[PDB]
Amino acid sequence: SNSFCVVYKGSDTDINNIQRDFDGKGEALSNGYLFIEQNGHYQKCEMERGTAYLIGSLYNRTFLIGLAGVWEGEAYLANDAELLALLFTRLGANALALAEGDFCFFIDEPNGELTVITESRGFSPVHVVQGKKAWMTNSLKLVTAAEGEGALWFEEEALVCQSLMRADTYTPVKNAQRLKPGAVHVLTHDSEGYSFVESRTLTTPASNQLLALPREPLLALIDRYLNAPLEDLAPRFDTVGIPLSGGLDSSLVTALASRHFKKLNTYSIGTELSNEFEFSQQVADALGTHHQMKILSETEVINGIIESIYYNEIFDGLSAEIQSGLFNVYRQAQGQVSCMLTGYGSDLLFGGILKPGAQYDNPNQLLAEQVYRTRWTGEFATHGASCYGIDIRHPFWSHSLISLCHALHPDYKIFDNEVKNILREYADSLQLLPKDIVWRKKIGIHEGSSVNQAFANVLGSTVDNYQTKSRFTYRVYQAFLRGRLSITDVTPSQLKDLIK
Amino acid sequence: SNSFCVVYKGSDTDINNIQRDFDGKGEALSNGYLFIEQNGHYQKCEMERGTAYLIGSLYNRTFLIGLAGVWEGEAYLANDAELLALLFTRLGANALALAEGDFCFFIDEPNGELTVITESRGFSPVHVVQGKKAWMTNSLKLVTAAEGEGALWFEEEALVCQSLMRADTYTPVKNAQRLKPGAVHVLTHDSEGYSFVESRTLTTPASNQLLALPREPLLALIDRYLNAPLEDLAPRFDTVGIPLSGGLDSSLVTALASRHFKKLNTYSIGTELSNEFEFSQQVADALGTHHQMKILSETEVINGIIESIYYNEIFDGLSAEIQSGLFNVYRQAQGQVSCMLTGYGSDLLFGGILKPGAQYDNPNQLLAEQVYRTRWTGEFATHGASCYGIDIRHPFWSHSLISLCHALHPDYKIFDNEVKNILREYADSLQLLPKDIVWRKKIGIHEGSSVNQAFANVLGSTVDNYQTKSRFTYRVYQAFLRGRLSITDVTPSQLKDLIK
Amino acid sequence: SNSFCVVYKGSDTDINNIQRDFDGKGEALSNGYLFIEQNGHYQKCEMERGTAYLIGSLYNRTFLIGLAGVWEGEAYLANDAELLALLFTRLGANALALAEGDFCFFIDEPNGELTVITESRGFSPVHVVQGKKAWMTNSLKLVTAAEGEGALWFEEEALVCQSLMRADTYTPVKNAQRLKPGAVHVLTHDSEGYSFVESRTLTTPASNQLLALPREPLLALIDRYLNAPLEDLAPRFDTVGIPLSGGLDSSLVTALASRHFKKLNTYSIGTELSNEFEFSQQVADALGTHHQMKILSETEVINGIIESIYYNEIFDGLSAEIQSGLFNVYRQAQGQVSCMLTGYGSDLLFGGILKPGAQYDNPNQLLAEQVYRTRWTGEFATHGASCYGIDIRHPFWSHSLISLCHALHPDYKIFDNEVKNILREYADSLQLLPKDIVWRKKIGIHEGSSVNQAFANVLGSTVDNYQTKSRFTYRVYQAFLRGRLSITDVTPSQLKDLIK
Amino acid sequence: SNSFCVVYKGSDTDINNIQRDFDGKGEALSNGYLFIEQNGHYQKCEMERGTAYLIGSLYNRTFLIGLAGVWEGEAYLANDAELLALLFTRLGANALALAEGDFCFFIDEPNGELTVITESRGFSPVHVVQGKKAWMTNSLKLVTAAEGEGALWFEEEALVCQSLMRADTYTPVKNAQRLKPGAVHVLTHDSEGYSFVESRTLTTPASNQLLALPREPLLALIDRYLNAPLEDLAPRFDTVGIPLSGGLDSSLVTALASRHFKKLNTYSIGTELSNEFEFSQQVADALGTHHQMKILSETEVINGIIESIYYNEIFDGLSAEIQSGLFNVYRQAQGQVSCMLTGYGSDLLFGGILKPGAQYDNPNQLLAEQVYRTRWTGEFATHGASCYGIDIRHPFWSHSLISLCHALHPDYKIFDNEVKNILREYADSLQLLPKDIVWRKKIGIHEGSSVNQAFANVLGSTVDNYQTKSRFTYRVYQAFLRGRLSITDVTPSQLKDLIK
Ligand SMILES: Nc1ncnc2c1ncn2[C@@H]1O[C@H](COP(=O)(O)CP(=O)(O)OP(=O)(O)O)[C@@H](O)[C@H]1O
Ligand SMILES: O=C(O)C[C@@H]1CC[C@@H](C(=O)O)N1
Ligand SMILES: [Mg+2]
Ligand SMILES: [Mg+2]
Ligand SMILES: [Mg+2]
Ligand SMILES: [Mg+2]
Repeated sequence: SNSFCVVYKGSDTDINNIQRDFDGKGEALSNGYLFIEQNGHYQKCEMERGTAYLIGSLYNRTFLIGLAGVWEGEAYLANDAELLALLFTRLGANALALAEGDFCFFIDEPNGELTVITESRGFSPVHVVQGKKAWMTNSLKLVTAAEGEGALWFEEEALVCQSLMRADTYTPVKNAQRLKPGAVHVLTHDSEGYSFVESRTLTTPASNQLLALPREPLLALIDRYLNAPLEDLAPRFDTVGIPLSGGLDSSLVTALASRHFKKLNTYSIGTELSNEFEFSQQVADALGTHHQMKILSETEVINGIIESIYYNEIFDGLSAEIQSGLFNVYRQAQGQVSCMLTGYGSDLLFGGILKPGAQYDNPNQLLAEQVYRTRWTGEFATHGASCYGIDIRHPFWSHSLISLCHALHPDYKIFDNEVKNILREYADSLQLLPKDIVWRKKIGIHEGSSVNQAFANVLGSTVDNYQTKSRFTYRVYQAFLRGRLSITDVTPSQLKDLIK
Repeated sequence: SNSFCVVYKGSDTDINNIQRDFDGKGEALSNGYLFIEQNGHYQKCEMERGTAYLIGSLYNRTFLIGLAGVWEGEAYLANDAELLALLFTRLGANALALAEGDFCFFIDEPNGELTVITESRGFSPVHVVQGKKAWMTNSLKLVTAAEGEGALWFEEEALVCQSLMRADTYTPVKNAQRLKPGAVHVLTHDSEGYSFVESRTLTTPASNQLLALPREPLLALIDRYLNAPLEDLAPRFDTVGIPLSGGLDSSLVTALASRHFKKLNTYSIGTELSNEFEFSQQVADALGTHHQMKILSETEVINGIIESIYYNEIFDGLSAEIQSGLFNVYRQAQGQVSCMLTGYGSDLLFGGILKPGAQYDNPNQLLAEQVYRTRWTGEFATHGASCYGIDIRHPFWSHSLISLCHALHPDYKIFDNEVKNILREYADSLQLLPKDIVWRKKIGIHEGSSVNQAFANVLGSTVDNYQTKSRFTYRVYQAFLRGRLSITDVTPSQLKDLIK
Repeated sequence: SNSFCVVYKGSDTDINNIQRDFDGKGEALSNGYLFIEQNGHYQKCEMERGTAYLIGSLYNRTFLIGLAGVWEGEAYLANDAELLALLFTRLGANALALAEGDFCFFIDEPNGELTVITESRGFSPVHVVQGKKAWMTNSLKLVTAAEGEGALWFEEEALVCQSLMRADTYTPVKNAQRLKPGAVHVLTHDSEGYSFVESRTLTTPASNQLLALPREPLLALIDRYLNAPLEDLAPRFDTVGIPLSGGLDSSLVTALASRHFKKLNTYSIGTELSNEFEFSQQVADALGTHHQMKILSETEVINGIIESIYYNEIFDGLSAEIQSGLFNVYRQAQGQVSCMLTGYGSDLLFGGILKPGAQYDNPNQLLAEQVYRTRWTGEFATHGASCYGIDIRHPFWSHSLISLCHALHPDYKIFDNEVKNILREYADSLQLLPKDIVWRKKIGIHEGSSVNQAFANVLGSTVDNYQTKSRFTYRVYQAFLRGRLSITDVTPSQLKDLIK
Repeated sequence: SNSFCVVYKGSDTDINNIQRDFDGKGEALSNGYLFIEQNGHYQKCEMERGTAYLIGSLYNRTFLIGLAGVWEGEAYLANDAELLALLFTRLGANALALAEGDFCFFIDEPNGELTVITESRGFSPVHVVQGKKAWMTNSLKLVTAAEGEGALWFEEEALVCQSLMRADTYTPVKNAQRLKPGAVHVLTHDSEGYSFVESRTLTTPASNQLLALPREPLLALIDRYLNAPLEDLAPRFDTVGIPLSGGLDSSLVTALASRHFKKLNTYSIGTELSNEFEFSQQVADALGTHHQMKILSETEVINGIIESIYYNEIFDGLSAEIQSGLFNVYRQAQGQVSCMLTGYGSDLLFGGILKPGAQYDNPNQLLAEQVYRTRWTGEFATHGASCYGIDIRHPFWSHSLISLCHALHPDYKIFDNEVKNILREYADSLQLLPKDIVWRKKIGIHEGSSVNQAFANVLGSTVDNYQTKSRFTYRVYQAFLRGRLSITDVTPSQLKDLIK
């Protein structure tokens, strides 16, 4: 309940099929139809070139408004679509890469042509699928629901789940195309009516020359970009949820959140094999939040994996494994909060994944690759949290912080047998978090809870083997997208066949 | 002996593998290498944006020169690349769609990214293959020769040999994309080095509203556009070859050729099952040409098929079958001529594939689909003829004629129990061809020679079943491209395994 | 009698005021009015971005249709406006610089903001005047007729008649702007309603490197480009008028015209003792044409000068002097022919204005300089010949011929004690003109009839002083544009009052 | 800040002639020279298309850096040139309209073509003069100092000292064009070397619909934007000078300035007739600033007028008269402060120029026209204060604040019996100024000090006839621009010697 899709030359027919298995509302376009799920947000506005549609949400309206406001006072009362329409017409499509959010902006032009701009981080992945008709969706399952069990053609698993590094346009669906995040696309049709996408990147590669930014300004920038999101979310939502791990990043977000929201709800998960409760409880107490822990069973851990696969359409094993915890937290917080903040991604920007004390020829490059990889996995899809009535946000994943850190001088990421140095300095400068927390060694979600082990135990493979895990995930991935498995009646106990 | 390829960030190494199975030379680019087959033509030009390359040949230089000459005198002595560069900078990339020929234009810029423009008819089909490295080639086999037998991933034949109509960007190779003919493509790379193709069509769909062009002006245009091709080649050749069938179109081309060249070599093929030799001899006598006839055995018919597959990289059954006769003609003319003209495609423009006296709701739409289908088959590829030292030209296939005929009022294509009415009237005003030829009912190459029946006999199927024929063609296609079969040691007798 | 003007937010009074002195009609536009004289031509076309207007005529429709025909069959029946719209939407504004004619193309966008494109040779000069309201016209007299005598401000004759070489955007009207020929202009208004012309040139300076184009190809191009303008005129007009001087160029046009038209009416003029009749008659008989010479009187010579100034809005001394002869020829045939051809401008392309035997370091530069001068003078305006029911045409002044000669090798224009060497070899090969004509040394219109002497006499100056003669021409130019004088009522009184 | 100029194909003579009257340096360019005064500021950056130059100063670097930082971390250390280059190549030329300052950005293309972008407020006016050579400067007196007294051709005082409504591109100099502020200008040269300015506005008119922005949001916006300019000057400049009149605005600034800087030096002026020292003093106490009043004699006042005309090249009577007070304040602060803040322009944004209690059909339209009027006057010129070693700043004149007030709902600018209502309400909340001050009343510079009276007394005319006052200003203006008068050598006789 959050996704959308559009079909060219489509009618109510093709939509009714979708609506059968998914609830949402249809809407006609000049030459097609637009389907948007129940909990889906959207806005529209008239432009000289046609009607503009903005599907999804914006995370930095404040910044965008401030920008448009330089030349148009009507920027302060503009709805999302009108806001982006102002930037589009004044600064060209490239300006839309400045926007953050799980959005998709497109213009329904009279000539039947669709001009679409995809968000640039992976919050709202969009595919153009060639079925009986051409479909553009941010949820591949919608297409199957409309044209049938065979609509989607999947690639061989031997080819799919083997490598770990892919382009941000990679997709295992042969009869489909993954639109590049942060680019402009025009959906045209040639003389014989065949679909042809014309895409253009909205952002060129940033320099890789070390950024020797002085200490004081750096700290000011970090404080500013981490609080910017929270200040945006401050107005609405009096209460905010936070998956607490007691880790540095998740804890730092809670600290900052304490100064922006009235009430805070912290959640923790772990298995019978291990948990981080001791550290999270320490932060919850220090901040006096409505804390509550939970020890997930094996069945729960697996259910979390397959839920992220279904909802965020993840086919990568590591990603699905990492999401499991988060998905159980959403389930634990359902009905308690409507907004959640995380510390997800910080380790990829400040050097958390680097081994303390180890030597690295080019640590920044190592990190950049990971930042990039999150573009196609589905880790950042928001559909999952949405179906639990949650608007999941990741404060660290902002354009400004990512760009700042992209080539930030390594000495701030790894120095003196430490990691995330500058982030630690900033964290305790807040005088809100306990020293053991601020200086805790990094420990991942799937690691600290031993979810990686629980998963390996059910697949009967070594915790290290992520290719065997991907085989499984890709396997259920196709099963869910082919409609051969309904999220409603599915249990890990009935997936033994997909194991061997 | 005419194809080419480019590899992003490739050394002489990646080329050595190719120059091992094929002949040609490799030149280095800013961030890559360019391989050009032994008998392949190409020119270079220095632009401000970088070094421009023109690989292949131009068919309408005279027209392009006359255009560029409107504002720049140097157009009269510009090489092929410099000529297109003038159009490029003066009228934009769209101006290159005005060019005809088996060419590929591209600019190598310092930034590393190349801007390429593909010819717009299918004379030089270009693919972008994602192997160990990104490859752009107008010959897929070259990539196999470069990285191995597993470089190209082929789709399931059940999915490929089904539908008859395909988009002009269709390709059975999963890890490759067929570049749209008549479009501009910029080959860029993102922050992580991954390849991304930004395409934009150079031409939009023409109008489908009936073109009620008065009789006389129409006849003048037909006289003009059919001769222009011959007036371009006249100064470059004294002798010309012509696959003659005694049909209306190839005979009309011969009549014209006799007025532009010194000697004419007409060739005719057939099987022991049937032939059109009778009609062919009439035209040869009337125009007094150096005529030659040849009966083909089943082995030669099949050999002509698998050759068109290998050289023009054709996987379609009907196309491979049709090319058989032509490929046998090339062998017969080898060493006798260096250029050939045909009447190929005329039936797709003037109503020839229409049934005399039959009623049609939308004849032009029917013809248009056929015209379009030629874009992806490889039937217009030139490599085959080229390897036989022949520059193959199809006079009817010019931009002006195709566009003129696109929506030409149907009463000129089918009327009074006749077809190709306007064309027959035109060929008549020439007073050079016998009436029985000018008004002969149309009969295809694969039909009049019963090649269709012979092909059916070996596959043990029915003449009409081009689905089974495609299975065979796609089958050898895959074998040839994977390098599993060699054109030097392949005979129809050793391919019985692909039939079962 | 074929001019037009456009006024932004004009009222019906503006139009009525104009109609008080000039017959015609006003057509309301989006946010203003468009006026066109009784005998002015104009076509319209509906575009996506608004209504396209094409006022004037096109001289090379055949060539333009051939260009558009490459992709749109409807190009064969498109009106001038539709034809230019096809080129505009397909190849950009730059494509419109490829058309020849005394035209003006503009698009009326609902927002009141029109986009205008001017022809690229000066055949139809266009100004943007800032009176009470903003005007756009190809006739300055219209603004006066509409807003009054004090509408146009003129610069001191001390600054106007001084320098001889000016930019093609030069205008002696301080409150007007001469739109650069061959450029796209966007007429906009800022937030406070002030006019702002955003212009952009559609051409780039051509190369000045010597063109070593061989003799055969060169003669073939001369034949093509010289005969092409006659081919486009053969259809209509059975009888054409030709001002014949007996000069090489005018005679070459008569010979060539004799093989394209049915009836040729040649007209020659001369003053007292100074005439070229002997040579004109030779050609008239050598080609058997309807010839008729007429001796001009003192008053008639001077009147031709004031008429060229009134109609063509010429303020340049030499220009008016030269135009004097042609204006007498138009009157000589004000009802016998509807179309005239001339050899005007030929000397600026082939070196006629060069001194035989003389040595030049850069003759082409000297010539190109003169070619450029004709852009602002008003020599190529069609108004005058129009008001006489004649369609004035100059075969030599085609984009192709001009561009060819631009840097053509000097040995073809001046060599071995001769000039226009290649042009003469061409005429000679026609075996249609007497030797004494093919090699007759260049003699200008104003020189051969001593008009340059007659004009000087009435002013009491020297034949060489054009700075003084320009002061006179500038005097009447101002007078006429202020309506203070009438082309029909030019009494001797006011004449002398203009001498000084 | 300090004047500069560029001369196409300039010679060393030109430069040395300039250094003869004005001290500075000249750096060679691709095809010309670039001069800059001793106190002139400029930075360069190597671009792909050429070398970029940023002459002047940026006032909103932090904001521009916050924009570029979204995609390029290198923006945090880029110089002014590099920073604009970052925005230019990523968001196009339109992006440079988002920057505020007395700057001029231009790119020296290797071919000689110069791409120039002008600031969008009139802070640094730029002209393109056509004298012996072609020039581009922000000081008309530089071209004279290099060409001679006859460089600049001025228009008759009849069409200058009259009209009150001028376009932002208006200039009294006939042979000089005023480059529209907020636009990109490309200085081309056609095939014959003649100059041609191809301009294009970088902004579009903002909507004129009433802005119904609620109270609280509006107040925050006023606060943020009024303080933003001060946060940019906080780091440097420990001390700041503020011309305090005692009015609502200047006082409010002094108030907000006290919460940012360390030491505030307030200055006030007036005449024998009267002054605002009373109110001015109250503010000096409430804030405890370093306030010194100074009465101006008959001279000094008339001197501040001729000073503004020389340095700011102001020719508008009213404009000069207003700047008269500011200049006298600079001299009173020279050596003591390096930066000054003013409440200048506030009345044009919040309605302070409107008559309290009066009814207006469209009060924002009147205000907008005034705002616009300041674009061609020279009021915001910084050259004047610069020479006094002072960086003059006007906090109210920001793109955001201006854009906000443009259509702000009138009830905020004039309700019941008040004006600047919302501004007054804002100042009140600050709790730093006395009631009688916060709710004072509109009182101009030339008014509060009877400066308009003194100026008038020297001309004999009344204090309302600004046509005679402009008559005087326009005369000295021309005198100075010809060097016929010196800034220092201003004989009290030469005043009258002006036929005045
Ligand atoms: N046990 C747990 N309870 C609640 N949320 C958890 C969790 N383990 C992981 N998460 C969620 O997943 C995200 C993942 O984080 P990690 O990369 O391990 C981050 P961490 O919390 O930042 O600590 P670290 O950097 O010290 O390892 C966190 O920001 C957190 O919101
Ligand atoms: O019209 C003008 O010249 C400007 C007005 C006069 C007062 C001045 C100000 O708002 O500080 N602007
Ligand atoms: Mg952790
Ligand atoms: Mg046939
Ligand atoms: Mg002559
Ligand atoms: Mg005041």
